Amino acid sequence: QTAPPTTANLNAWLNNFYNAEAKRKSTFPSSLPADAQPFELLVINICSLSWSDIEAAGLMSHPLWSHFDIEFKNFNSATSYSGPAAIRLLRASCGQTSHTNLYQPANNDCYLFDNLSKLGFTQHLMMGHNGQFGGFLKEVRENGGMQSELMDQTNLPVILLGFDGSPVYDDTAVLNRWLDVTEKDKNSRSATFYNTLPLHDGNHYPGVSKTADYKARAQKFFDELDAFFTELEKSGRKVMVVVVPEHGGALKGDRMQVSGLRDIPSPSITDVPVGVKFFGMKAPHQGAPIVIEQPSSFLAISDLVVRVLDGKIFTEDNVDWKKLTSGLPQTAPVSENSNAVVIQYQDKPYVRLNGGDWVPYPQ
Ligand SMILES: [Mg+2]
Ligand SMILES: [Zn+2]
Repeated sequence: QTAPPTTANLNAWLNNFYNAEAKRKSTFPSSLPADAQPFELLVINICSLSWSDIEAAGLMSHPLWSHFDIEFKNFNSATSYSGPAAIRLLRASCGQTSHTNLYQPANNDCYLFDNLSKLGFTQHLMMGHNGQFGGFLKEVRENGGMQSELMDQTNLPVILLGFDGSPVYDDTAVLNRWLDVTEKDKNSRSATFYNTLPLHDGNHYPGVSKTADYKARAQKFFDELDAFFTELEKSGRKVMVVVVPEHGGALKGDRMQVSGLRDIPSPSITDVPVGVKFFGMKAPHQGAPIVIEQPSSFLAISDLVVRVLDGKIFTEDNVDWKKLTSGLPQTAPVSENSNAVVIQYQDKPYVRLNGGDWVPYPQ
């Protein structure tokens, strides 16, 4: 990023970014080693949660945030819409593509959960909703490659209704069912993709008309997730949980995009907290979370999963935490929706709307 920030130079930079990203892959082994230790992977993909939202709600000190072993502080969601965010996470094992290329085929080895299934992990798909709104489940299947049947939702308590009137299931009940389904799946190892949207602004209680209280809803969700973590620790089960918000809820707006709007994938909307917690270790992590400050995105999640595949971390007495958390792949914070791109160039944000000229994102 030495050339002057003209439209031609920024377009050239972005196209070079795509070309460099296309050469990046998170490489999985052909088989697990003979002494591999089984564990469960659970990826919790959450709608409408960014660092900016947590600060706006006054919840930066909720115990959940210190209940991780690794925390990414500059993770970029690369989009501000749910469907694209889920596709990008499901395609975590290859470098970042343009928005248009999310809807074109990718190499089979780009699909994180297929890479895990090929190594003997049972794949599970679980949702706190039915995925009909916005064609979300359809995109997860067609572009995210996720063909697993939806985990049974029958008899789960319903906390709210979504904007379209369909159920929003209670996260505590969903997660407790996950414990049971994984116990009963005949496999010692599994990988689950869980998408949940309790903070979505259109969720409501039928007949009430009260405006949603984001802080109260976020407090309840964080309380439920933290309680699930505490119970999972006491269970002795070997689990890797990755908490990955899709994108922010846009609680705080700015000069160019007012609060609530997500058409432009602004830095505050795409800068999301990503946390990893390990359960059932012989030597559980003791301090505050290890912080990864470098610019990161989904490729770093895939590479961390590769590093843990053999399960040795769960039986090691002296874990080299630095080895585990160092040298992960870095990714520039480029974000796209269908007709908007945001980049950082010479430490300043720029935006391109409708394929026109680049303009500074006003600050
Ligand atoms: Mg099992
Ligand atoms: Zn979403």
